[PDB]
Amino acid sequence: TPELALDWRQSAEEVIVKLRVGVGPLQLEDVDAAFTDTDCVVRFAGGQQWGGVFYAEIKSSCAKVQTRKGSLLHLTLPKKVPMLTWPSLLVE
Repeated sequence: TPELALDWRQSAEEVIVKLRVGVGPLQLEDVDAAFTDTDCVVRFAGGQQWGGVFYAEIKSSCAKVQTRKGSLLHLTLPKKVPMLTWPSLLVE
């Protein structure tokens, strides 16, 4: 979680997005994440919104957790497609 920008990761295990909120007050709305059996949306309280797109399956990856508490917005995303090369970090 850098003090320069934002920390995210994708690994064979999980998609992590940690976003720092400078959008004034932190409200529960501060991540709007839409996850479908074939797609995903990550939304920041402002305009920092990311996602992914799948053709199939993902309702296990529809399982998502996000942390808010301060300056950190954290999505724990179960593995979408492990060892498979994605078109982009966020594909939406």
